[PDB]
Amino acid sequence: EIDISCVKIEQVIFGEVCSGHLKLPGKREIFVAIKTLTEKQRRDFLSEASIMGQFDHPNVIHLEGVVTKSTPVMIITEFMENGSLDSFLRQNDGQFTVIQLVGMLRGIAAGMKYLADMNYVHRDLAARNILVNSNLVCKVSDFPIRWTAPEAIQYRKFTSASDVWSYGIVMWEVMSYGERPYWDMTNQDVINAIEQDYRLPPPMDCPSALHQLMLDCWQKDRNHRPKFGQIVNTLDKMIRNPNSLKAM
Repeated sequence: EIDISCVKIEQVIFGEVCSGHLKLPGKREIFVAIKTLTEKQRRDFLSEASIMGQFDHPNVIHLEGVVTKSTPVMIITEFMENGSLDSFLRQNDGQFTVIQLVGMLRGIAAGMKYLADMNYVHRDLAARNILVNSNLVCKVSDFPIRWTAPEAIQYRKFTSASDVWSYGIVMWEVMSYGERPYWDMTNQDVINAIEQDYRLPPPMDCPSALHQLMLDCWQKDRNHRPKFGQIVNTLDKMIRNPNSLKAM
């Protein structure tokens, strides 16, 4: 995809994850994220970019390209200054407004909408899998029992409704500034709590309209859960009317 002369490795922050610059002929020099790196492991490394390369959305990490003809093998994705959403929020506990947090969630749900629409089931949707930039824009990456829907744990049923459950856990993660879902419960304690109608309590200062949307995402019956298009509509109706976020 990309000629090695267009790539320039600056710093480090399967293999190693690096920072760098990308200047293609007849294009501006842009700051990028470059991942570097066994026959089976080389097939697994490049397969992520094969799935990723099929997507073109503002809330899905953009693949600038791949370098295969030279050593080492490189995955050149767009740069995300603020890294993973879970750690980013943990470092900024109580720093953003409710509107700013709902904006992040609307971004995640929109990228998830696009993926679902493309017949794709993520199966690993969580805040540690969401990347953030200087614009506070949230993008789905990585192409997890306490994020997995019950039906998917019980009879391995994975759909975009099981991704909606995962999205509900991300919603809770965002509103709690990246804390651990179910805190110090074991993976088995979570499974049994979830099967016996237990649902994560609303985080402190969390609006009623936001907690109810998480509850809909966590409906025992997957067909009763909202679709990603409905989630985006719900969060847009909240940004449009910020009074609906006043009641706790």
